[PDB]
Amino acid sequence: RFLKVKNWETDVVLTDTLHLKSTLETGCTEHICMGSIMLPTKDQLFPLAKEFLDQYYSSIKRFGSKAHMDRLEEVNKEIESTSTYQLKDTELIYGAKHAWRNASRCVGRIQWSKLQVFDARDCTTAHGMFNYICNHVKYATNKGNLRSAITIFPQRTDGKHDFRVWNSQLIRYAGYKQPDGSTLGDPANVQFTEICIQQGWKAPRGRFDVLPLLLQANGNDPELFQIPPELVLEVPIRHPKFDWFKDLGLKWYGLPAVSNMLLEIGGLEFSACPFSGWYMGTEIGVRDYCDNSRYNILEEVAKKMDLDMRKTSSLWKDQALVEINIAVLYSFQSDKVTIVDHHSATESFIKHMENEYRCRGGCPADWVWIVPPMSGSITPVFHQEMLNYRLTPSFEYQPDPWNTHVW
Amino acid sequence: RFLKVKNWETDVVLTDTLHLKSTLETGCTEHICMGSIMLPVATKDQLFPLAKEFLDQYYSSIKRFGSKAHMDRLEEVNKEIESTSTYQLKDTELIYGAKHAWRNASRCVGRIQWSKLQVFDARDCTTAHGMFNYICNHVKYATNKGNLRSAITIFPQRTDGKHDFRVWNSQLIRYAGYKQPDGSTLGDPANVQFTEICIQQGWKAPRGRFDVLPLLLQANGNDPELFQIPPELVLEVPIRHPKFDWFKDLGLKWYGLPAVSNMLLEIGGLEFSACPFSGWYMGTEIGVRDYCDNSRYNILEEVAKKMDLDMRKTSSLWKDQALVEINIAVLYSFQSDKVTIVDHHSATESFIKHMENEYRCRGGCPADWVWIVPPMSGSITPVFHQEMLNYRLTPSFEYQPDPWNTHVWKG
Ligand code: HEM
Ligand code: HEM
Ligand SMILES: Cc1cc(N)nc(C[C@H]2CNC[C@@H]2NCCNCCc2cccc(F)c2)c1
Ligand SMILES: Cc1cc(N)nc(C[C@H]2CNC[C@@H]2NCCNCCc2cccc(F)c2)c1
Ligand SMILES: C[C@H](O)[C@H](O)[C@H]1CNc2nc(N)[nH]c(=O)c2N1
Ligand SMILES: C[C@H](O)[C@H](O)[C@H]1CNc2nc(N)[nH]c(=O)c2N1
Ligand SMILES: [Zn+2]
Repeated sequence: RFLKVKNWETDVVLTDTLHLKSTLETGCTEHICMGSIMLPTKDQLFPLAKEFLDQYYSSIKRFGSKAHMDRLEEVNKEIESTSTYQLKDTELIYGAKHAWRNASRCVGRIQWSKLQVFDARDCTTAHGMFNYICNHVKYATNKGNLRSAITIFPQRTDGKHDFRVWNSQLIRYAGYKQPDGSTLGDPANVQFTEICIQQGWKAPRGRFDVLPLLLQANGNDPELFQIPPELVLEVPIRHPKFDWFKDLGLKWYGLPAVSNMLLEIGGLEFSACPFSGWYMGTEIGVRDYCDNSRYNILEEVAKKMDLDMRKTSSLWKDQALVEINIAVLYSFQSDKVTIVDHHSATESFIKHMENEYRCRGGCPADWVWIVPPMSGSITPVFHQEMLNYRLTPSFEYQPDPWNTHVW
Repeated sequence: RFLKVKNWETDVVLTDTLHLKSTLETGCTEHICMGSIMLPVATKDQLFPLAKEFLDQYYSSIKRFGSKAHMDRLEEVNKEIESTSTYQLKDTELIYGAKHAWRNASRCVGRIQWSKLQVFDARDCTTAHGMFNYICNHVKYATNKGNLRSAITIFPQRTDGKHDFRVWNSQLIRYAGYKQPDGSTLGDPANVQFTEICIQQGWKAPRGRFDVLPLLLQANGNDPELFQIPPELVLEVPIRHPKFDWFKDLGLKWYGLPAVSNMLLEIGGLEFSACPFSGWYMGTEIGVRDYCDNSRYNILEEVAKKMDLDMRKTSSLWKDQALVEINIAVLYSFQSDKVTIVDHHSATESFIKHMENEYRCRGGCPADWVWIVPPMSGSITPVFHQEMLNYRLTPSFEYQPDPWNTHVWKG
């Protein structure tokens, strides 16, 4: 019942009771751990709604009060009548903040209660979505002083009338397959880029081409829109020591905005809910730039540094990795665009876990995702035992719309 | 039930069937994952089926399943169990069992090597002095003047749990740690408690930063005894940097032979509570963990100072910069002295090949991602991008409580 987690660096031991309130399954069993797998009716809706309202009314200290019972009866009647229901504004904002709070893969959760929620449930068309999204982008960017936000479009109905952002993030760079056989720009987005071209997008065919938005309103075919360039804040990447660094032609965008996930609140499904915060440096400098299947710039950089690339044992890849990540952080800071380094972000996450353990009785955390992709054991989270479990409200993955959509 | 694992960098998909054989439990449930938790007297009743599963595996491995020799062995073991409450492994079975325990060790990135393990049978050992002799021979053999060879020495199995053989050291070779009255630690802070026990047992501590600990050995449930490994048997490597001439003046060295001595080897239900085993190092074990953990030698600051790094803000990545330099130094120093070491790129690349081989030939490879991924430069190694399945197979190595916690002192 009561589970203990220990930090092996500090000997601090926390007791987890919050896991007892988990409903969804992990992928694991008593016989197998799937911890490193990336992807492991009227009757159905009422217990889900009730579970959500009970936690809501408990959060505002009105559990078992009249307003609580009343809301439950009101929902019960709407469910029996329409087969669904509508969240109050207060419940939508609570549900969204809590889905972030419950995101076990997110190191940035110390910030969870400072999320600006934009209710776009009154949206009906792709142009309307474009508008809400531009508004989200400008608000969140805030001239480089980034603020966390989520925009929430209408909830799923019959499943043939879904709102979807087809982009994986609101702002991402194009990827093109080449006559050479290699890839110009971002290889992660080769397929999406093709679809955009297939939809009529005139591709500049460069290394850092901001992708158009491809927006699906109410089950209809999606539509292309160019985000106003002045709304897309970008950072040229230079190094505080190396004068040649700027010549690599590197830049990245300031706003990380996940747009392909599904927000589940009290059994209601929000299939278009783009949300955004600000970057941890390693997401760009380690993953975006140095993954072999991404920009893969390690060879180039270590070349310019005149390193010994003969043997893996000179740690040429590791040396270059560090300089690149220094550059990313230096650039964003120099341009006054919010960014956090992995030391600061992980330190804050430990403080957050501590807060959550004493205030809420736990914090679901996925160690495989929380520990940064460089310098793991020099960050405090490496030495932190974590319990992973699934609480609702939540953000979930969903299939890429092009495998689902019927044209 | 077939389970797929994908490499997200290469798109290679593998199918696991081996996990079906798994009997033991993980710590996880359908509702909770304990994948990052460090630690999530047997009767005839339970012993014969444990013996049977094991001998079934063994006789299948040698292509003699269902043979007369297979059947006669099961009968002989069954008879030995009913008569004596336990049984003795043949030498061939002990070798197979020890190799399999390593093969099954889900936290071990070095398992490509599993079939080359030198097994030393020390089941005729009776005293601590006998243990010390077996251990010196293991160290000399394994060390091989820098050309390290993997080995394990297996002392007599548990009987009633009151006559246990134990190596009280966590590793055969490790440096003393000394807590000072001002609250600082001299040497390795990981070994302060064990160092105290040694001193109480009568060890005269030289009180330096890298004193090789004496062996503390327990035979047949008796009180443990102290022994100094001959220094000529302990290969050490002074750490220097190929470019930074001041690195040598930090005064760092490490030993060449990593030899775990506190785990329990389980084979066919028998428990070998003293089974020291050794391989060779992956650099990050020394360079990242032993040197740079805050709770270990903690040299990041001092190295960063000597490199004149900007230490005013974490975002200068001064810790990351120093970290890489230290690890370059460890590898350089070992290679220059012709002492076997593997870097984390090569070891992880080799592990992916091993794992793919295992899936093809064995139907699976249990692996603990949390442990397999190196403690620096995670995602620039191919294991970061490899989905893994963790489950428990026997024969196995298991943790056991530190013996000072459980031992009954005779006096
Ligand atoms: C405010 C600053 C934030 C930081 C520094 C941050 C950081 C991160 C990082 C490093 C990851 C791991 C992703 C990866 O490495 O590929 C992550 C994942 C995630 N984040 Fe946060 N995040 C922030 C804000 C947010 C917000 C505002 C939300 C939603 C309201 C959110 C929800 C999530 C979710 C659902 C995941 C898991 C996504 C997946 O499984 O791919 N984050 N975040
Ligand atoms: C041949 C060279 C070897 C290499 C490079 C190697 C490497 C490693 C590494 C890096 C770890 C992770 C532990 C840590 O970082 O704290 C590990 C763990 C482990 N290794 Fe290997 N190893 C080797 C040989 C062996 C041998 C010979 C055995 C037994 C016969 C073995 C059994 C284990 C076990 C049981 C663990 C888990 C330790 C624990 O859970 O505390 N290894 N090894
Ligand atoms: C809101 C926010 C802020 C910050 N700083 N950071 C984030 C994480 C996103 C940005 N950087 C990557 C990550 N979002 C990508 C989510 N999945 C990609 C990996 C993947 C591929 C295939 C199948 C899978 F199941 C998963 C979100
Ligand atoms: C045989 C061999 C070769 C190599 N290269 N490497 C190894 C792993 C050991 C050496 N370097 C670290 C590791 N063994 C260190 C201690 N292991 C137990 C971890 C632990 C600590 C506290 C509580 C727990 F539950 C568990 C073995
Ligand atoms: C196979 C493995 O689960 C996969 O590579 C994971 C590992 N940890 C990760 N951690 C983060 N933060 N982001 C990722 O994309 C991944 N990828
Ligand atoms: C809390 C966490 O499980 C613990 O720090 C683990 C993480 N991964 C590890 N991986 C290895 N190889 N060795 C370790 O000691 C650890 N420590
Ligand atoms: Zn698990």
